[PDB]
Formats: sequence, C-alpha cells, structure tokens
Amino acid sequence: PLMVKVLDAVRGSPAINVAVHVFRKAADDTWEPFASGKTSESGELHGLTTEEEFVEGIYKVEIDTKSYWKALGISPFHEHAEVVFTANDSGPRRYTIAALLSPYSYSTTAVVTN
Amino acid sequence: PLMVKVLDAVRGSPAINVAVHVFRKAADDTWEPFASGKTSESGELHGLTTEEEFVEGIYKVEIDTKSYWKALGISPFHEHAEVVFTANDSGPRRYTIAALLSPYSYSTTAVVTN
Amino acid sequence: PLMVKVLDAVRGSPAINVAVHVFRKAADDTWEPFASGKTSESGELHGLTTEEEFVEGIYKVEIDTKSYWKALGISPFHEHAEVVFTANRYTIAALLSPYSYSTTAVVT
Amino acid sequence: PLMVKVLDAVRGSPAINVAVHVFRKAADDTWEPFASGKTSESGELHGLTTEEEFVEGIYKVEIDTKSYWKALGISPFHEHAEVVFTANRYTIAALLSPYSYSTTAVVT
Ligand SMILES: Nc1[nH]nc2nccc(-c3ccccc3)c12
Ligand SMILES: Nc1[nH]nc2nccc(-c3ccccc3)c12
Ligand SMILES: [Ca+2]
Ligand SMILES: [Ca+2]
Ligand SMILES: [Ca+2]
Ligand SMILES: [Ca+2]
Repeated sequence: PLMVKVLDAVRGSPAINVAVHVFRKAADDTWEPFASGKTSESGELHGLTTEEEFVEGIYKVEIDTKSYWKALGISPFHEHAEVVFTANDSGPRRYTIAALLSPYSYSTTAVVTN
Repeated sequence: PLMVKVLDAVRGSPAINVAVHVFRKAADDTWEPFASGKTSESGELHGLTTEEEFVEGIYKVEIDTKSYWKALGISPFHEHAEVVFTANDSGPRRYTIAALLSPYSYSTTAVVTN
Repeated sequence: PLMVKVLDAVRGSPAINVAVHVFRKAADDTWEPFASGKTSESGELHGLTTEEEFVEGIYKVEIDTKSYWKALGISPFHEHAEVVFTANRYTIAALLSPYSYSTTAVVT
Repeated sequence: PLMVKVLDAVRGSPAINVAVHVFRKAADDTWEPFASGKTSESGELHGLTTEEEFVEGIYKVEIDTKSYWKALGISPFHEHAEVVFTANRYTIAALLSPYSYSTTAVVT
C-alpha cells in the first residue's frame, strides 16, 4: 500500500540506495516511527508496510536526499525532501510517492489508487 | 528500448490514454514518423519499437498533453510536450521518458540504462 | 536575504495569499519561529528577514498549501509543503499542483 | 507581453547566457521568426516583443539548453527545450537539469 520511487535528474538514472523514513502522527501530535527502507537498483522501495498496519493517519515520508548527494561527492542544498499527507480517510488506498532529484531542487507527486 | 510513462499531478493518477508520437530526423533534416501509441491504464506506453529498428538518430517524443486535458474537459496551456534527444550514440541504450503533467505545466526526465 | 515565491501549475498564475512560516533550528533540535507572511499578488513574499538576523543554520519554510487549495475549492493531497535547508541571497521557489509540488533554490 | 525565465537546478542559480528563439506559426504550418535573445544575469529575457506585435497565435520558444550545459562542461541529454503554446502577459519559466526540464506558464 505504500511505495516510493526516486529518479536522478542529473545522472539520468534511478536514484539508488536512497534512505527513506516514514513517520505517523501519534495521538499526542508527535511523529512516531512507522517504517523505513532504501531504494533498490531501480530506484524503487517496496515492502515498507502492509494493508493491516497502514491504518488511517497522517504520514510523513522523509527522503534522505542529502545523504544521497553527499555519497556521490556532491554538496546539496536541502536537508531532505518530505511528503506529508492524510492517508486512508475515505477507505484504504494504495499510494506511490514519486520523486525527481537534483542538487538544488526536488519534485514529488503522489499516485493514489483504489 | 524506448518507454514512456506519464503521471497527472492534478488527479494524483497515471495519465491514461495519452497519445504519443515519435519522430526521427531523416538525412534531409526533416522529421520522419517513427512510431506512435497511447498510454495504458498505468500511464505507461510499451511496444513503441524494437532493438533492431531503434538505430542511432535524433528522436522526438511528442506527448499530446493538449488532447489529454481537453478530454477531461480542461483547457490547457501547451500544445504538447516534446523531448528531443540523440539516441544510441555510444552504443544501444534503453530510454524511459517520464512526464508529469498539470494544465499549465509539465516536467520530463529521462532514465537511460545500458 | 530570503525570498519565497509560489506558483500555481493548475491556473497558470502566482499562488496568492499563501501563508508561509519560517523557522530556525535551535540547539535542542526544536524549531524557533523566525519569519512569516502571506504571498503577494505576484506570489512572492519579501521582507521576511534582514542580513543581521539571518545567520548560518538550518531553516524550515512551511508553506500552507492545504489552505491554499481548499480556498479554491480543490481537494489537496498534502498537509503542507515544508522545505528544509542549511544556510552557509536565497530564493525558495515552489510550483504547486493538488497532488504534487516542486521546489528549487536560487542562491545568488 | 512575453518574458522567458530560466533556472539551473544543478547549481541553484539563474541560467545565464542561454540563447532563446521565439517563432510564430504561419498559415502554411511553417515557423516564422518572431523574437530572440540571451538570458541575463538574472536568467530572464525581457524585451522580446511589444503588445502590437504579439497577436493571437501559436508560439514556439526554443531554449538552447545543449549549448548551456556544454559551456559548463556537462553532458546534456536533450538537443534543446522547445515550449509550444497558443496565445488567446505571459511568462514562460523553465527549470533545467542535464536529463530533465520542467516548464510552467504564468499568465497574469
Ligand atoms: N516526481 C516527479 N516530479 N517531477 C517529475 N517530472 C517527471 C517525472 C516524474 C515522474 C516519475 C516517475 C514517472 C513519471 C513521472 C516527476
Ligand atoms: N518552472 C519550474 N518547473 N519546476 C519548478 N519548480 C519549482 C519552481 C519553479 C519556479 C520557477 C519560478 C518561480 C516559482 C517556481 C519551477
Ligand atoms: Ca475516515
Ligand atoms: Ca555513434
Ligand atoms: Ca560555514
Ligand atoms: Ca480567441
């Protein structure tokens, strides 16, 4: 139910080995850790969660763009890229968060399917 | 060797049934038709060409964004989105042209693999 | 030293009357208020800070994109758009759609 | 009536000294030269045309992104970036990376 895909606009490639941390807002309004992983050789991250565990909530997907660029020996601008959204409010959906990265820029979109 | 993927930034969905026309620059510097198709329910267009037919050249991928929006009953800004590139100059590659559409904006990236 | 500019990819316009709050990260890893305002008719927010106030540090720009889309009658995906960067003249530009946003930095 | 603005997503800067040629589509479906210039230090190209010259029609903005990247020593993917639209004040903005570009229209 939750997938992340990341592309690199400088190299013309998937963005491989990008760390992604997902948080869920708790009852007390703090962010609680929900899941994490890293993108594969295709720039995709599957397996973050399950239909059972991906309940309604406000979720934050934090893509570690900084470490990605630094590993390439590049000094990037942003600390991270985050996507924060309310999930499953009108019933279960599947969410793909797609991101396109450059050292001084990022773009994200969501693909939501029923 | 050539795939096109299109997403819709307004609906949060694949951009389905988008016409895509591919041209190749001929010897006389004119654009010649090379291949065409339309995106599927996943927003993807496979099958445009083959390894045999996708020789070196300068290619134009013209994504019919205008008809896409008009079909949704929306009046868009651009006539189309085009990506023009030299292909296969240092040997065969696989190319994915990924696009993200809004009525007054588009973004494209290339994923090139060996 | 810091300018925010917001554009609307649906309407092909500046994103006007967008609330923007800027925070600086404190030593305890909490976020100190720093600047705020609403984008103008040109989608720009100028006058956030001065050179003497704007010291090196990690800054967060929180753009209230949800209220923007709802005031236009459009259901938005995101709760907000928050842009976090280290300062080491900065323009933070954002291009908004209901299910997507893009941001770039122009540092001159 | 027509302005072009170009930004560089790699360097976090305006894209300076970018050649831009504007064409208007003729009745025979060929392309008549209309305006051209190079982006300034702010990445902007102003003064392309006047109100009386800028009539309704289909316009093509051809941005020489390949020469831009090569002058910086960077191998680019695209031959150029060409933006085609009907005019029915227009800013055509483009954000460049070596393998990607994004463009939006701001019509006010
Ligand atoms: N997330 C993104 N922000 N900007 C983009 N520009 C082009 C493509 C993607 C994208 C990724 C995967 C498939 C299709 C599109 C973009
Ligand atoms: N043309 C564009 N494509 N993608 C973009 N992403 C962020 C910002 C801009 C942009 C440019 C000028 C002002 C405000 C926004 C972008
Ligand atoms: Ca509910
Ligand atoms: Ca060759
Ligand atoms: Ca320092
Ligand atoms: Ca008319």
